[PDB]
Amino acid sequence: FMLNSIRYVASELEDTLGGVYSILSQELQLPLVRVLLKQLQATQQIPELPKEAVEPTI
Amino acid sequence: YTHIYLDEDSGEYLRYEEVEGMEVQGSDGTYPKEACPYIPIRMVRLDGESYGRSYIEEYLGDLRSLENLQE
Amino acid sequence: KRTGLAEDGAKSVYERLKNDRAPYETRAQNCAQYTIPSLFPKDSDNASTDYQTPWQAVGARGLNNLAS
Amino acid sequence: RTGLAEDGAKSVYERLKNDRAPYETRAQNCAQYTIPSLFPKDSDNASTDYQTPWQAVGARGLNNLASKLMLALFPMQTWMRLTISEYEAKQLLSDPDGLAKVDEGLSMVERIIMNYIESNSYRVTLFEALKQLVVAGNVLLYLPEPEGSNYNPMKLYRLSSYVVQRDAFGNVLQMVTRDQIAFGALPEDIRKAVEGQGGEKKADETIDVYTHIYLDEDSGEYLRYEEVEGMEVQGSDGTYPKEACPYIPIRMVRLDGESYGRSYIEEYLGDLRSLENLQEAIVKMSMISSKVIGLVNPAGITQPRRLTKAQTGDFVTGRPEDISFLQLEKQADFTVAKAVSDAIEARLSFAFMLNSIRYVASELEDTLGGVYSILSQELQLPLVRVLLKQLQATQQIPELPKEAVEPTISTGLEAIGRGQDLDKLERCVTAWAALAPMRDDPDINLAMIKLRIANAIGIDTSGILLTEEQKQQKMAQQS
Repeated sequence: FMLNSIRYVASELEDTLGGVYSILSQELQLPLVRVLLKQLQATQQIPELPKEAVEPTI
Repeated sequence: YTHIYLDEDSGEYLRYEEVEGMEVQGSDGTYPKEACPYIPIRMVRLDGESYGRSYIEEYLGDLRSLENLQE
Repeated sequence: KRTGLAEDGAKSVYERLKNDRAPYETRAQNCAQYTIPSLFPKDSDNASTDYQTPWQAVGARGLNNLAS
Repeated sequence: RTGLAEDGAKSVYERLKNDRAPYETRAQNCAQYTIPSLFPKDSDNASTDYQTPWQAVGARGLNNLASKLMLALFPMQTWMRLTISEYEAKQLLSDPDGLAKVDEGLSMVERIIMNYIESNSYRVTLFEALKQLVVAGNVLLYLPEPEGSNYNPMKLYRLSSYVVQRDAFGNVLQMVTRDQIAFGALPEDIRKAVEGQGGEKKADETIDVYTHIYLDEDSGEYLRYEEVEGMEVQGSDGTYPKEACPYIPIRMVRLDGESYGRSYIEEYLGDLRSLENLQEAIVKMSMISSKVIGLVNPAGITQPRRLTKAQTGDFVTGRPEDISFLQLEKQADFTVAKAVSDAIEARLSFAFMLNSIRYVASELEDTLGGVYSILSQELQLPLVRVLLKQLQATQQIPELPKEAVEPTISTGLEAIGRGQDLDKLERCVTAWAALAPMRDDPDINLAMIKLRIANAIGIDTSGILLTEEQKQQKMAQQS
């Protein structure tokens, strides 16, 4: 449970111990960033004029 | 009750709200297959199973034994 | 008027699928009971219910630490 | 189809599933002794409880190995290098500035590969594949053809979903992948195909789709098609070269003859068995110890009724010796069991790197099991050989050098950080920084010394250092 332990508490600590925390980075983070976008984009809170690419989210 | 499902044809998710028997005409939103604002989550994904398998699920035996000893 | 997967109705599909959700609810209830029990109470559980604290008391700390 | 395909995808998959059984059984055993939920059985489904292992060290080691290999094979820094094979492009090149521009273009291609890998969430799928490899070394990673910019992560195929056929050399490949996609979500072509083959399919019932690729009986490449029910789908008729096949079967430990398998923890399965048995015995002895029984001697005078029906204090008639409690006398056996368990845990931890970038590879991670160099030819290169060609098929990394083939040398250890070129360049530049006080030293020739030390370092100074002709023409131009 990591009782006997940003970037060191992540890609390490909460990685070698905890199996995969990257499944919550593709199941919780990306989906939220992809809904916040297109929602803030349907409303006039972020610019909407890519016309170059689709600007992927990592 | 809010129910969203795949379009039987080559379509996107169809969303509607049912309160009591009949739906509400006001709620007829349709969302793309990509930007679905409901976002079901799963911690440990297993093929076949629709969801579940918490992290503490596979340490439940240790908790059982430790709690028995401490009791 | 609704097409496939929705002709019967939201209530009916929810009732049908709730039976397939039972094992996950039971395992979640067990995990909650051995860790902090108040997190995932049973459907019947309501006010006037006392959540006996686990003896081990390491599950609660581990859950809190993982969440943090 | 004919030539390894006349019978059909379903028939060949069923035939080859019998040769997959031993690997599945060994994988299931390894999963059971480590985290059991990782590799569930086919019969196993929801409503099944995975009894957690007693030893609880195989799971730790599995997680550590997966994380370490993922931090070594696929790191944050570029893990592949595009080489140019100098002296093959020099002959058809104007001045070393051209070579530097070619290297810059290769670096840009590497950066774009980084961008594509990170944008499609390849890291999660790679980590899952790596963990599956450690528990049961075999995974098939299908890379769909890019379509626009929408992310298309590789669809990981566990052992239970695919089969492979290999000859002694492994040259012969016949890979069949089974995927259960329910009608209503079936790709349009497959949806119409299944509807045409039969009548109406319920949106809930699962539909089995088989994708089979085989060597062309003649001097041909791999032939790919998708079969849903008896007859294939006219839409799927792709043909792929034997080099750039987007399915990329993986194996952790290769043994000649065997088509695949031999997970890493297979050889340590006996130690896991012994540790689990010892830990189970210890836990059960502890549970025995937990129970408390009051042994009262009949020959005594103490009566437990007056003991129970008495508050704190409340002097009672009796003798302390009469009341005794049962105890687990098995102590020395406990000590020897603990010693053996500690020894087994220590050896396993050394084997799983629990008792431990380049120090996370070369040393540690490539010394506690040499699999960082066998999985750099099975997972790293095949992925960069398919990712580059697809991204060339679309207009994302246009290549038109006409000089070399720009070979990929992923080979992490070889090119972890773009190779040891920055170190050589900084060392030679620092050396050239010296000798400045002795410029007014007519006895020595600065250029000779500089070139000699550059040769000693082995670095290429075709353009960095101006030769006699270059110096003379520069002086003439300056005038």
